[PDB]
Amino acid sequence: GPVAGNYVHDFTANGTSSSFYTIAGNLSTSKGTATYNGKTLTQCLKMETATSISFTAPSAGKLTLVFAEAAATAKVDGNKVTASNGIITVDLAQGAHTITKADACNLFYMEYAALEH
Repeated sequence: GPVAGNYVHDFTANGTSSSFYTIAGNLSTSKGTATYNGKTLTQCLKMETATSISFTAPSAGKLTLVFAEAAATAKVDGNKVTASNGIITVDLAQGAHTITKADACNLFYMEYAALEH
């Protein structure tokens, strides 16, 4: 399709390490699992008061966030968004973005799908 780049972060495989995402927070394996595209994920980023994930979208596109909790929440650029079946999707413009805590929940996977300009 017209997606140019998919920037992915798997918290089980890679913890808090990323060149694209700047992740400030704490990992856990005590918060259950998330099942996503046939993968069972076990290590999450806890969504805590001081937690933040920053990135610069190189073009407009779609952010996907996968949690353990069916009705998980987060703030994206200070706006609360709620999951459907454990998945938050948010459409974003080019530029700097930040994910922070809304209510308690636990983040296992994220992807940013950037459109081809």
